[PDB]
Amino acid sequence: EHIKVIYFDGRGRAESIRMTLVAAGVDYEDERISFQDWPKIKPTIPGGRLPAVKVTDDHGHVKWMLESLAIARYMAKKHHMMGETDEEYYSVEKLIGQAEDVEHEYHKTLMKPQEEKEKITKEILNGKVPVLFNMICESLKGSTGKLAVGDKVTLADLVLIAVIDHVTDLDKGFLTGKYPEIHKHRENLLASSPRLAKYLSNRPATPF
Amino acid sequence: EHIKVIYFDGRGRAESIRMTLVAAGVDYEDERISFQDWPKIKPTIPGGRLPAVKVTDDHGHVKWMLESLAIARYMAKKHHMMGETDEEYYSVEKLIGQAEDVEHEYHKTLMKPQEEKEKITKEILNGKVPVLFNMICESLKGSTGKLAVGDKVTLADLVLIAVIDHVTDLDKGFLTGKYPEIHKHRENLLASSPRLAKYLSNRPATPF
Ligand SMILES: N[C@H](CCC(=O)N[C@@H](CS)C(=O)NCC(=O)O)C(=O)O
Ligand SMILES: N[C@H](CCC(=O)N[C@@H](CS)C(=O)NCC(=O)O)C(=O)O
Repeated sequence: EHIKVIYFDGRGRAESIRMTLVAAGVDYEDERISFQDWPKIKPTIPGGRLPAVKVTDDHGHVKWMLESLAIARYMAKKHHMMGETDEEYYSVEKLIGQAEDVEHEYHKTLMKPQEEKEKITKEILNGKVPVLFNMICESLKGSTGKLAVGDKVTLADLVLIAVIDHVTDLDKGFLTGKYPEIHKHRENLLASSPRLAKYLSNRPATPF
Repeated sequence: EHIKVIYFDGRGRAESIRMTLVAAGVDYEDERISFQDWPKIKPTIPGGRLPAVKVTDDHGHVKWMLESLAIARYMAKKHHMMGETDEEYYSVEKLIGQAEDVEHEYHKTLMKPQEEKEKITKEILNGKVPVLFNMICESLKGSTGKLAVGDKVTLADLVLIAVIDHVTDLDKGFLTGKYPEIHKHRENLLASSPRLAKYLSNRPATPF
């Protein structure tokens, strides 16, 4: 396959797909569309929303895939990153759901005036986000190994770090001197996946 | 197992779990907590949020499961309702993600004054919801069989009908004389699963 991941110039909903490919050691083309260009390109993407993944073989030819975490789960399943037992699969999905709930809170701050955004940010960071972080902590403590689920990288690990990055977008100091399990998880992940370590260190800085 | 599904007296986030058990032919206890009682019960549920599923064997004894769609996916996997091939698994997850996006829009109307709720409802039903329904329609048309993914019931079918029910909560007339693929899907599902047909006909009416 030639794999092309098409998204805006940000982490956003595409980051789980990028990280999955990176962790699995799969080469892909990272196609990033400027907001100025999007209205021109939107008519050409099946469904008209991003991310979309265009997969080209050489036999038939083009296949389009939509729906970010459907794509990520499929790729993760192909590469043995959705758990090794049914119980691990549940644990992966549980942490994904918890992480997605944090993402839902973060999403409230997007496209808001630089005044209301500050109000929403304070509300979610002093309200639901700490509650979800406590659940995430409990989920991590429940692991049988050094990563989110056992000792092998799963999609849960990647979803988790992507959402934590959105939290630190809102408040760079949110985890400073706090949440040792979250820090340890990231350290353990980076030690476990040099491909991901390299990718994260070379990743362009984006606002979302 | 004795399985107890614990939720508020509504469909909400528990409905995917209930429907999965029903479709799979698994008996469970449906424990519904009144809002008046919740502050009293909240301290006793691991994580303090619903739904939670309490599973009792007779050997060890109690296991708690959290995170609605993690629970639903695990139960669906155990009962061969997550697709028969990797490509079907992707299709299941794709329709789940699309359906969940409709649910996200619906969620905006909850706990709002009976004036702003009417304003949000109009906005989402004339905006993003029709766009998502078109995607859902395309996903259904893509099926190799009579249901959402092939000819066998999957978790995608159940998530889909649960979210459509939330749409018709907002506007009872939203699908009247429209969206023939959505109607056909429901008819096909009910013909395919007499257990679900019976369950839906006997289900108590709830506001969410
Ligand atoms: N369920 C989603 C939603 C994708 C989505 O909401 N895409 C947005 C950007 S993250 C978009 O393409 N909006 C621009 C537009 O619709 O014109 C997914 O995760 O793939
Ligand atoms: N990711 C969720 C969230 C569960 C959730 O938001 N629960 C709400 C009701 S749907 C709740 O228990 N709120 C009452 C409270 O937190 O005190 C799941 O699907 O299980």
